Amino acid sequence: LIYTAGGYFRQSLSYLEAYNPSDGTWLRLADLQVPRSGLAGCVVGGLLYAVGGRNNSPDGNTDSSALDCYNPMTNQWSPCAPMSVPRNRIGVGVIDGHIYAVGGSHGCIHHNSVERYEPERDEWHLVAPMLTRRIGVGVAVLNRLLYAVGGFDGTNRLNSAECYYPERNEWRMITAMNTIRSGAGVCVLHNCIYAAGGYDGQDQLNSVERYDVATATWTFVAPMKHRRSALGITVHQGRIYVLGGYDGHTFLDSVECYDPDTDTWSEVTRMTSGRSGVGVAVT
Repeated sequence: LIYTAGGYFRQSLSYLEAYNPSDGTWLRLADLQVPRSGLAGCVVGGLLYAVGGRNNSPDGNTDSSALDCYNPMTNQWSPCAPMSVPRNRIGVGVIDGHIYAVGGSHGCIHHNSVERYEPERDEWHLVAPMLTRRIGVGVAVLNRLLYAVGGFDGTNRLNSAECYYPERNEWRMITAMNTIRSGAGVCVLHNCIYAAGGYDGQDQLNSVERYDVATATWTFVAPMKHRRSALGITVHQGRIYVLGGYDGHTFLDSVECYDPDTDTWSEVTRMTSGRSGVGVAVT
């Protein structure tokens, strides 16, 4: 199933819903303990993790350091140890069963810091920080290397990308994208990193480009139907799914699906309500 947690629609949402690309159904599951937007989702050992974000409520607005784990066999959330700092508009990636939390913001603070979570010890450990402060950063893992793509540094939005080598514990700049993107959806499909949509400071984007490590090159591909920033993204059975987002006017419920063999995007479902800044993952 394609799980989507949290998101925003005038207040941090608590929804956890799972989409069945065969059935076409959405499944309402246990609510997040705290409503959150700008979080990231990932899966380790079949458990779904919701990482960082922010609680925008009529009673307050606090960025979240929280890590929470959802078990689909019990339909229960359980808290984990929290990150060292709150991280709104975070990016995350999974290397070797460890969760990497990248960038994000805490109030005025725009993080370049990065930290790693080890589920078998419920511990977070600070690691080599990025060369760039990045909020709304897209994160993808390719051949056990961690890529941080785009984002916003507090002043400029970015087309730069950089790559983290965990065993050297260091970050190295790579070839920049063709397009400046903050709040894009970044994923790995087959053997390439995809960066879809985002915001460049003027327009929400529908363009999609993909990085080939062998040629260290970004190439423009078929665009999505709907421009969107702060979208959710994931890979299910060799296809890319993008969920929701914001197009400068509305919070989208559209779900688009990229087929790499045809280089086409189709619309396959609508979420139960439009929302941006969700955490998406598959288990």
